[PDB]
This record gives sequence, C-alpha cells and structure tokens, in this order.
Amino acid sequence: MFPKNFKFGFSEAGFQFEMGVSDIDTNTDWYKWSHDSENIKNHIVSGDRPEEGVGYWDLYPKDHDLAEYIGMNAARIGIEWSRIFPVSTERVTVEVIEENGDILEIKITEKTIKELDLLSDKNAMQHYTNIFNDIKKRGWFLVINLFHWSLPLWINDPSNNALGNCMNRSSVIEFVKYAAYISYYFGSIADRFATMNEPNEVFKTCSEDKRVESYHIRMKWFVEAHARSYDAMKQFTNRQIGVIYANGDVQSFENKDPKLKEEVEYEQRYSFFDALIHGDVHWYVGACRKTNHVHGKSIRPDLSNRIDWIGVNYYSRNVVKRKEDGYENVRGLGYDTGWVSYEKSLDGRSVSETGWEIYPEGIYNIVMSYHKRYELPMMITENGMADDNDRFRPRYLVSHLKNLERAINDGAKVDGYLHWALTDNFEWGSGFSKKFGLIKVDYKTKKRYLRPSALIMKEITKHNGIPEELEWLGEDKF
Repeated sequence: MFPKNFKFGFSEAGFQFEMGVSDIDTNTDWYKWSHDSENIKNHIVSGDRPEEGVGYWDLYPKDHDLAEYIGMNAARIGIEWSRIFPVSTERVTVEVIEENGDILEIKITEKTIKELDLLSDKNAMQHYTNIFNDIKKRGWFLVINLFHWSLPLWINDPSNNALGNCMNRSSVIEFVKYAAYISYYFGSIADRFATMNEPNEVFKTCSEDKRVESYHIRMKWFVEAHARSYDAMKQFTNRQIGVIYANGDVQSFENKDPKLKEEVEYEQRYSFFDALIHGDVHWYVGACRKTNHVHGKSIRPDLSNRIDWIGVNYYSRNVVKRKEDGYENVRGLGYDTGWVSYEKSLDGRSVSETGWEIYPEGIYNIVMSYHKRYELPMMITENGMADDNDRFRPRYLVSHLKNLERAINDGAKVDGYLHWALTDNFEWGSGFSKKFGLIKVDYKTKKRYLRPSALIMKEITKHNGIPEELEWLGEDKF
C-alpha cells in the first residue's frame, strides 16, 4: 500500500482549463498564437479556440465533486499571470542588484506589494481565492503554479518566428513582482508553491535557435526567474517552493551509449537543478564563451538551495542516439513513437493517441534518477495519456502507479501523485483532439462523463494502493 495520507489528485493549467463558459482572457501570447491564421494553415496550431474549452473557471465546484467522488485529495492549480496583472507592472520599480549579467538580487518589499495592489485585478484574485477555498475546504492538498507557458501580452507579443515566450532580464523582474504578489495573498493557503511548469519545454521551443549554447542561456534566464522569485516568495510564505519539470526516461539506443544518456540528462535537466540547488552554472559559463556573451560567477549562492521540492512529470521514455557532436530522439519509441506507427512502438508496446509509447517502468526510472541525485521531497505532478475511448488508460494508470509504488519503497520521498488530468483539456498546438482526462468533456454541451479509468482511481484511492484484484491491469508491457 501507499504511505499514509498519500496525495492522489489532478493537475490543471489555466490556459488549458479555465475558458469555455465566461470571462474570456485574450491577454496571453498563447491565445494569439492559437488564433493566428498563418499558424493554423501551416499546422503550428490546430485552430481550435481555447475560449470554447472546459469552462473550469466557472464549473470548478462540479469538477471538484467528481474528483471527490473518485477519492482524490489533491490538486495542482495554475494561476494565470494575464488575469492577475492584465496591465504592465514596469512602472513599479524595484531594487535590482546585478553583476556580469547575472541578476543576483531583486528586493521585493511591502511597499512594492501595495504598489502592485493598485494594478492587480482584485476580481481575478477573488475568483482564484474561491477556487483555492473550494479545494482546501474539502481538506485537500493545494499546489499553486505561477507560470504555465501562457504569458501576458505586455510581457511577450507574438505579433510585432517562434512563440517567443522565453525569459529575458525584463521578464524576470516583472515575474518576481507577480511571484511575490501571489505568495503575499496565498502564502497561508497554498500547501506548496511551484514557480513554473515545465520550463525546459519553454526555452526549448520558444525560439528558433535550437543550438545547445543558446538553449542554456535561455535556461539561465529561467534559472534566475525561480531563484529571485523564491527569495521574494519566502518573504511571505513558509511553504515548500519548487519547480514542476518536464521529464522523460532518457535511454540510449539499446543502452549502448550510457554516457550520451547522462549527457542528455545534464543538458536538459540536471544543469537546471544543479544551479538552483547548488549553484553549478559551469554549463552557462561554458556556453557563454563560444557566444562572446558576458558571464559571471561559476558558483552563485544567489541561485543555490532554491528548491524545496521537485514536481516530476512523466508520460513516456526518451530514447536518444548520438549523431554528429549531437543527439537525436529515436523516432518510433518514446515521445517520438508516432512517426513509424500509431499503434505499436519498435519495442512492440502500445502508443498513446498523441504518439507517446506506454512505458510504465520509466516512472520508476525517472523518480529514481531524481532521488539518487538530490534526495528531496518530490511529487508526480503530471502522469497520464491521450485516450478518448479509455482503451489503455485503465492499464496505464495501474501499471504506472505500481512502478511508482516500487519507487516509494526504494526510498523516494514522493508524497503525491497528480494525474494529468481530471478532465480533458486544450492540448496547446494540438487542440482538444488529445483527451487526457479521467473524465471526458463534451465541448459542445460542457457535460462531464466519467471514464472507466476514473473508477479505477476511485478503487485505488479507497484502498490507498492497488488491491490484488487490480494487479492484472498493472502489467508493465501491453
């Protein structure tokens, strides 16, 4: 069985869930990126309208009742920066200490909070408060996520060749203001804070520059985005602040190149977490040389010890092969399976309706690698699959939860599992075609439909683990 009071719940993004019924928010870069006609006919976005979505902004108490019925006791909710501060906060100046380009200090004091108090949407603050109160009044675990890809238009405007939602110096200063603002009013409500959701996915896709060097100075801006935030938030909250990260079980092509595996894991993830926990930015300096861009200290205590917990996201593995001084995701396996077949992988394993092969052993592998390197409290903040007819999700949920249970027993300090997701939602560039929910949403009528896999969650939550009668669904390979 799982540990006592283990957290079974769901994760939610503001842009993917909120809109659909009322209170349309058009003030995000992703909204215009979704509606751009050239992006539609060039197959960058699906063309689906996010304002025709789940309606979680208004229907959240009824969707929370369904989570309660299936025994959930946790929720990860993302706050939209566009709704709290719909207008620019640049006019509010703050003390900013820098050196050779590294933002070492952003002093957010209480005279800044009341200054930001006049520009904030007090009605949007009350709506999020009502959503969070609806979660905590049921005795549930609450995790607030500040940033989930969508950025206010005054921060980034795709109008005026990628989305461009990266971080720069001016974006970091404004973000720490909004980060400290959230911790000022919700520091006693949120059980844990997450500054950003999958930032590695952002600075990988936010620019046409896929070079390793520019990838890491982009990551650098996100590194300071959390480090300077964490400082400002901890002024008003006593709760664990961490990062929700995109992860895949990195593997070499047939385990012949284990050094390339550790190469990939350091370039994409462990460079980030070694800076925010220890201060190792030798990657950032190593990059900054071949760029002729100014670099600072290689070990910065402004960045270090800035992770109280890690939000692990896992969906599939990631098999890679060395090319020329580089690596390539092997098509036909892992996240890149949907290129040789949409029904079976090269390993002969089932594939999700979005092209990601089902590899339940990877949720043990990714949790173990994170624990064996840092040993902090962790959480599965996202885990699920695109499966409309519920063909594979019942076996997906059980098999992954038992590989995670194998991880808890082996020492991993994971105290929560947040399935993605309770309901279907807007899967960004692919629209509503990708249905990840334990319950299915009819976007024409906004009606909620329980999928059978949601009743499997009801059985696991009731027993705090997988009973013997559900072990056949837990088979890893199918």
